[PDB]
Amino acid sequence: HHHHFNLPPGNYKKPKLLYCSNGGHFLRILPDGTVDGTRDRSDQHIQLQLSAESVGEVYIKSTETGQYLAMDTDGLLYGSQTPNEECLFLERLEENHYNTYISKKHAEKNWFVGLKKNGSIKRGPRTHYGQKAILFLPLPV
Repeated sequence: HHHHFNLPPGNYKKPKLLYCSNGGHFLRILPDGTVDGTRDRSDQHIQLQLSAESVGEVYIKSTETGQYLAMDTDGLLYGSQTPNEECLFLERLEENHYNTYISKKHAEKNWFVGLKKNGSIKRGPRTHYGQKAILFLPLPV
């Protein structure tokens, strides 16, 4: 625990869409395990269920495929078929408004879940505090 502990309000009772203000893309986990972002609100792979394993520590799962959002050893996001240490994220409030997700496994290096303006996933090392890429707003499905 070497990070602040400002947590977002709201809960995990219902699924959500993770909207990235950077380019206005929703986080998407495709059936093949590919992760990206899309602006198409009618997409069936943007509905995500978050669950708290510990206070502030969550899994982010696709309701359509059951895949878990995860970040690999080189900082790339991917969809995992089963839950593992690369699937846990530190969900925190940011700028008193947005939600950010830091890779628990790579928390010491501040690797965040993040989408570039063109909708492509940002690599762990390339993310950092202060970018719009890491800022999410969980919206109702």
